[PDB]
Amino acid sequence: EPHRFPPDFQWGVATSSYQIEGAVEADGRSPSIWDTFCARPGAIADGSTGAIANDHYHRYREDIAIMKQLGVNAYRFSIAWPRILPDGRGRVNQAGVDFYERLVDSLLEQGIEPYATLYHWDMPQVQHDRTPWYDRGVVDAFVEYTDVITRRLSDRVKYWMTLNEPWVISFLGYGAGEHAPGLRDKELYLRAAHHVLLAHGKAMPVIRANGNAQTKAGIVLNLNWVNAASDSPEDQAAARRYDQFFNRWFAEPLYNGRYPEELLEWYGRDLVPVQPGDFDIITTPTDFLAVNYYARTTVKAGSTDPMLQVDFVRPPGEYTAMDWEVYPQGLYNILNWLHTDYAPPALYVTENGAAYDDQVSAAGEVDDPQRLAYLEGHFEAAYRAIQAGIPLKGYFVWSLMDNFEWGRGFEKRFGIVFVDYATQQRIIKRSGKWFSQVTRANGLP
Amino acid sequence: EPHRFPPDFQWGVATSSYQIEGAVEADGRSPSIWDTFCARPGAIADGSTGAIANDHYHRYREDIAIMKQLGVNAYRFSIAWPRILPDGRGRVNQAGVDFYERLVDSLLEQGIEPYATLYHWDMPQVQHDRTPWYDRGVVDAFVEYTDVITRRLSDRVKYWMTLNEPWVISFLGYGAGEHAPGLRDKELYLRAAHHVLLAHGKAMPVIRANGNAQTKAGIVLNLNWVNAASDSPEDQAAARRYDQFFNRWFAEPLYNGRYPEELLEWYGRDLVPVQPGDFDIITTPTDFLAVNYYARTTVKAGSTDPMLQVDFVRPPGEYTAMDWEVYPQGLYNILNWLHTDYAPPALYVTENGAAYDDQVSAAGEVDDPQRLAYLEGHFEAAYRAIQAGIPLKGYFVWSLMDNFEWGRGFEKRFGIVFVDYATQQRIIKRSGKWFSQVTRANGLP
Ligand code: NI
Ligand code: NI
Ligand code: NI
Ligand code: NI
Repeated sequence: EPHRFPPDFQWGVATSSYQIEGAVEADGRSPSIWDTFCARPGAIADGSTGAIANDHYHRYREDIAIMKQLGVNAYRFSIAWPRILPDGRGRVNQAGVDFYERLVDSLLEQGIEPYATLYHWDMPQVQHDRTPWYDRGVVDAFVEYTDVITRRLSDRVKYWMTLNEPWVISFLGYGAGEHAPGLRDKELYLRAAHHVLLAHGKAMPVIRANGNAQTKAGIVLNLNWVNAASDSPEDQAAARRYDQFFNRWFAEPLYNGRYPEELLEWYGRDLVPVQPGDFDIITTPTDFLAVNYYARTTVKAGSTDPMLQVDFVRPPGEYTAMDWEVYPQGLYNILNWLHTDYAPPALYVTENGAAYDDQVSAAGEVDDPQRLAYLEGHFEAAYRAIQAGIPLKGYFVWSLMDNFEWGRGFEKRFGIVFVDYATQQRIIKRSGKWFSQVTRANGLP
Repeated sequence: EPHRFPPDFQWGVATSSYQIEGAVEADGRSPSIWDTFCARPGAIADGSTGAIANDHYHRYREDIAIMKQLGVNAYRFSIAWPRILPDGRGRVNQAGVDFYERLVDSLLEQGIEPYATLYHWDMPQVQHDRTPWYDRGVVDAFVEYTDVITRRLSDRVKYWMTLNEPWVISFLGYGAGEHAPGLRDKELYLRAAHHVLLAHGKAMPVIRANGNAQTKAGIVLNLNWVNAASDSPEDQAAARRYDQFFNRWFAEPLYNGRYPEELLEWYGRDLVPVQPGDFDIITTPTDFLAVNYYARTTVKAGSTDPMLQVDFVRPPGEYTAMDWEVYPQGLYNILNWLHTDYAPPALYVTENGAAYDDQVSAAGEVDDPQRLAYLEGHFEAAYRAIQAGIPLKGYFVWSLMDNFEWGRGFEKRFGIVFVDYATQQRIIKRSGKWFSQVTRANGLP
């Protein structure tokens, strides 16, 4: 049954720098906000840090060989600002730039297209000391960083992502206190959210300028399918607020030059530090929109989250180890919504995947049928989306291998490749072996 | 009935620091004389250096796991003076000490006994600038280094070797110009030879004092079986001079407090800078004598080596890729000579092995029957020595894996484990798989 994807479809896997690289003091790297945050009691559920991680800084070539086994034609990673500009600004760290040159050279040598994320949450601590995301001066700082690295890599890297998951950077970082730098303030989150958008917009012309005609760039948004727990007006309203908060807070500014009004009013409109011309910057044209999709979230009115006055409900269904509902149809729905409402020239699924408890068998294999079924359903939903004329150009599985899952530490494994953290051994999981077939087939089954 | 070795016999593999570690600039390491010497045109046959080597500095855990596969109960390695005291003297480099602590801890955790060589040719360049081996001040410099590292590791390392192959350090380094520092002078070689012996003697009481009742220490001598090309007086005399030059120059001082007199006269006795009390120092009692044996060397009167007035002959037989004659009987003869003439309380074969051209087969294996046959014959010779009552306590194969073979570069492979230098992949060779059975059987199948 030829459920084949388009002939140039990009099949990849995704990682982020602090999640896999380790080697946190190597070669002039300065501490990121995450290096500092992991020190805080209760911040990381298993008490771990990203100090070693997958040790990908040293093991990249081996990982690239794994990718060859996987059959991917694309690889999404992030570049660590602390390696490039350890003082946050000013002097370029040659050694740091050199790592990414070696990585990109190795990828292209193996026929793997590099998709580079500029910012995936690891701002140098020294830069955050000067300009936290709630401080407008952060925009120029991120742009300087973008300029340095893009000038060095634009000859080899064609696809760039500006910032990964604005909602996470702003809300979790500054609103819920769950991610670095670990603050919890509604105003700080809204300021951070606005400045992330501004940084994305100011960065785009820089990327295009340091590139060539082939250069493509966009932002990466986390989106999930949102449902109301019931038909009650309070629940419909709760769902609508959460949807505006999670899914529309960035998309509407990016495409329509406005924040969702009802949520804006509810917050207090003056808390967003919009200045004249900001929306013109924010709406700067992009080549694509990248989407990170994981789950359906079902909402009712309540007090669990005091800021939005909502509670979360779990419909009967299948759940991952992250307590996230498995809802493959949600991916189709999100792609369709973006395509009908904003009409981006191209879409990419830059992240999709699942965490389940994995064990290594006596045979030395990792049998993960739940994760495989998860991936299968979502790939199917993406295939349906393409058949419906949605311009989905690629799909990147989160993640290549198990890694530091932020506040959950190393306890939640998202990889299609298992990592034994005692020895750094990599074992391709059953889902990974299956994926090796999908990529070569292009794709299902 | 099986040819079984004694129940506590130590089966091991051997390496040296510059040959395997790489990471030449890491963690405060300063350049050794070999880092400088590799820069010299014509010094290394394939134009290589030890800058990366086997990358064992990073890959030690993996290598140790290979050792477990091999079934060894002992591991001989060397410690890099440039890592421990990068300025040659004075400030201890704790990161350097730390690598060796982690290496030893990991070995003991796997039940592998560490046998540590203090000096295996890598003097820090900065120290050599102050005290080359021909300068008597080198003795106190080596003793300082010995003291620092033996204090840090004596609780875990019981077996220590002071200096590896005095003949090489002095003759190849200062007499033939073939090894670092690359000088070619008879006087400089003899001064160096004498100071190495003195460094060995001064070091012993330091190692004993920093240790406990279990501490065992000795020197490591290269010895080969020597034959005269014919019965002519000129050939006998040539063979005698070579024997005295290669085999007796160090052994006679160590055990009898004298240099071989005829060769001494031949050179000019004033060139050896012997001072009163030196022989009392050189003869300080040792726990064992370690032996590195490879070949039979056949000599005739000739002008090829002008210093000794000798030529070398190749008898009909089997030759390795180093152009060294395979003569397993020689190993027994050497051990028997040392046992009868000097009666050391214990003997170890700290090095024995062979270099043959290896290829990786399409099946991904390395089939090396010539290396296997070499090892078998020599192990048999060692078995015979033990049956004759020679107190051989252990046997270390040179080497665990292919490595930087000094002046021959990476082109000569001595390992029972193949290294693909493009990726650092280790493939246990056929000889290695065979050895995996010998260690477990504790004798020859
Ligand atoms: Ni169909
Ligand atoms: Ni027999
Ligand atoms: Ni390193
Ligand atoms: Ni003198």
